[PDB]
Amino acid sequence: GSTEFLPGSLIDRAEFEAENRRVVAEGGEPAAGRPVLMGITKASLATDS
Repeated sequence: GSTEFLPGSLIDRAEFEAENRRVVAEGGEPAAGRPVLMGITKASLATDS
């Protein structure tokens, strides 16, 4: 919608819920998301550093 996200990506739950609460509080749009399961190499190669 209007949450500044690319549909198909993998984002953290904390950031996702923070963005969903921030956006609806001012403009209003809920993004969609289903839980996912990853490996131990894709979780290690997708860190924030």
